[PDB]
Amino acid sequence: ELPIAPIGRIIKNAGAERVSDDARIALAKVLEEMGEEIASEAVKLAKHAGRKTIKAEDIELARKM
Amino acid sequence: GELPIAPIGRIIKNAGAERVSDDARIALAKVLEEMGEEIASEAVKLAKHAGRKTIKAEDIELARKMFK
Repeated sequence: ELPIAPIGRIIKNAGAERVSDDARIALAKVLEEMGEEIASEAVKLAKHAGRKTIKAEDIELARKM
Repeated sequence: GELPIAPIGRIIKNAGAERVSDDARIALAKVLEEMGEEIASEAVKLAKHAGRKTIKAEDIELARKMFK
């Protein structure tokens, strides 16, 4: 998912003067893919640690990939 | 920030999480927004040097390589 209107606002917040629709669609896809990969790693960290609930520390460690 | 939290908690559940803390949802939204801003900042520089003010998909797809 990720809805594309908030993604276009992220690009504006970085200073973009004009934003094409395809740039919004592309950045939504990139952030979904990264989100999925970080989440996947975080579920495994948790399981390797012996845990069912995903915590912030799981996300923070997974992000360093 | 700009990202809504509901879709981000669904990303974690759909990755296999049994349970997700609220702090974890917020952490993941903050990480993705920051990564998004850094990619977009670089995309803006790529477009300016191509002589454009409009950000294109190709600018995002090149800038994302900063995180490979």
